[PDB]
Amino acid sequence: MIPLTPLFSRYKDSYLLYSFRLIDLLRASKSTHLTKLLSSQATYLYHFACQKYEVQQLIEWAINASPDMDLQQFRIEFMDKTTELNLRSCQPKSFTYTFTTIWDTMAFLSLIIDDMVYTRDKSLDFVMQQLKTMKVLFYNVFFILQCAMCRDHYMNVKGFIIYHIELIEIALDKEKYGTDITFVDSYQQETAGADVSNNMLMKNLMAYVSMTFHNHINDYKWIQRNKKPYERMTWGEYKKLLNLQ
Amino acid sequence: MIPLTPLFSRYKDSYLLYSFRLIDLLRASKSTHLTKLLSSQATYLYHFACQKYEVQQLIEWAINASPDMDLQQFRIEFMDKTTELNLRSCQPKSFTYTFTTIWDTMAFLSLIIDDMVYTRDKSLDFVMQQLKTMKVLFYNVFFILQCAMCRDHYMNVKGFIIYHIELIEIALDKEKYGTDITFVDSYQQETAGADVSNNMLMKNLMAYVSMTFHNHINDYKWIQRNKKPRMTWGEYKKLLNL
Ligand SMILES: Cc1cc2nc3c(=O)[nH]c(=O)nc-3n(C[C@H](O)[C@H](O)[C@H](O)COP(=O)(O)OP(=O)(O)OC[C@H]3O[C@@H](n4cnc5c(N)ncnc54)[C@H](O)[C@@H]3O)c2cc1C
Ligand SMILES: Cc1cc2nc3c(=O)[nH]c(=O)nc-3n(C[C@H](O)[C@H](O)[C@H](O)COP(=O)(O)OP(=O)(O)OC[C@H]3O[C@@H](n4cnc5c(N)ncnc54)[C@H](O)[C@@H]3O)c2cc1C
Repeated sequence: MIPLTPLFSRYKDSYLLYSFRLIDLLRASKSTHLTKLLSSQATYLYHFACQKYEVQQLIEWAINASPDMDLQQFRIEFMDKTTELNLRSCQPKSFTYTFTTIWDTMAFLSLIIDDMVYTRDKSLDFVMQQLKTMKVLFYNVFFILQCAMCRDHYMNVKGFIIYHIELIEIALDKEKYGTDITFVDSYQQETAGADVSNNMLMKNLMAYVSMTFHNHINDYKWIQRNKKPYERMTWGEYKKLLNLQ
Repeated sequence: MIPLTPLFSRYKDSYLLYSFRLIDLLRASKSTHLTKLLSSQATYLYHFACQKYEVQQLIEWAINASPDMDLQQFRIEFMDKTTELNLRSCQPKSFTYTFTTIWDTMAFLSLIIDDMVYTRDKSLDFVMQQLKTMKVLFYNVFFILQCAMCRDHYMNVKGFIIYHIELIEIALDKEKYGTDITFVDSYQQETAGADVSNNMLMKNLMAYVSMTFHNHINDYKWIQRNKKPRMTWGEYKKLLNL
């Protein structure tokens, strides 16, 4: 499992805040299509929180919650409902919602993907069905906060993340057909390999993808705001921060 | 600019065929939104082929061409309209439309990007606006042929390409601010470099990206088809003289 770290503790909390604000939309959904999308997203999101039937109850309760409540009201009723459904574990400890709330949620999901691929068993079908759900979650990241330019940017470049999930998928698919997964420690080793029958995969790939992608957005926003850009996050510091080995 | 090789000639020809089939959609478009999008991709596409006013006439002609012509008929009048607008250059020499037609278009566009950044002049605003247009183009590739699964997949992973276009923009943005672009022979030195004062960018980045991506889709399709099972950068550079 994932190394219990201060940073990973925030991630898990922003992840619950994220899931909470997501089901809050359900009341106000103005399309059957978005209602379906929200409820699967939330169901999936809780499906990775470290009982499905109590979660169905929570989701169904959110669908029917009054559209005339404000968010603080929804919050209080949410707290009772998770209390009543023995889902106190879903209750966020902090409700201040920001960009970091989203970054953490994405980082948390990435760590769970690496962990699944680490702790797999030759259940290989299982992890490949999980990864497909992961693709659906990353494809449909809601901002909830307003940042129209963040939404347009993310819909341009989110294939970067989803591309690396498909790599893992291709790696596991090979391990089904006989070539085992060789784990390497650098992204350069991994890409150098796929430029040939090898099956090399970078250890903690998605964490690295997560970190790189976060750095990419922050580099680019200096183009967007038009200014001259000062301490970027690096894979080394990140592994230390998360006790990734 | 681009090494004239046999393979590049086919890319050029598929590029036109792709452009031809796209403007044929305009007459049948079922929304203002698709109409605006098609006519803009078309205008952009011709803008990268080697006058703008005569391309506007062509596209305006496509917009009003009768929705009741079949496509063979549309081809006849396109061949006349281009002949009349001195756009014989935009005439495809082959109309056999296939996945390869699409691959070649994407490959062609990638080569244009790599070429503009190579033949740049420290006109940095010019190429930085051309790349934005390139982003819209890769975001909006129509399959035209019918492959629902293909549209779904490409809509999923297309940001992989677009991401590397942004890298180039981050690269030319740094070169405008005093750190020069250091060109580099491998993807690996590029990615390792950003993980640290530096402005390294791999030579023929988009050709490599185009080739890796093409490989990715074909690897992944043995998952989708549920079956048991490749072009390499070295062979690719030889075939194109990069
Ligand atoms: C999907 C998404 C898309 C976005 N698109 C845009 C956009 O297009 N234009 C725009 O102006 N803003 C965009 N943003 C917001 C932007 O990326 C920053 O969050 C914003 O600039 C706020 O600045 P910050 O430094 O306070 O946040 P951040 O720099 O993101 O810091 C938040 C936390 O994350 C940690 N962190 C910082 N960098 C990294 C890193 N590389 N890797 C891992 N952890 C890191 C830090 O510990 C910090 O605690 C986007 C955010 C998200 C989640
Ligand atoms: C954006 C896009 C998305 C697609 N998504 C799917 C999908 O999801 N599922 C599916 O089943 N099919 C998909 N396809 C079609 C698929 O990739 C192939 O074109 C199709 O399977 C036919 O295979 P082929 O071997 O005959 O042609 P291809 O393998 O596509 O090759 C056609 C030509 O391109 C050259 N070529 C081959 N590989 C490369 C490479 N790595 N780099 C550069 N040139 C190369 C070859 O010289 C060949 O002549 C997609 C195509 C495109 C353009």
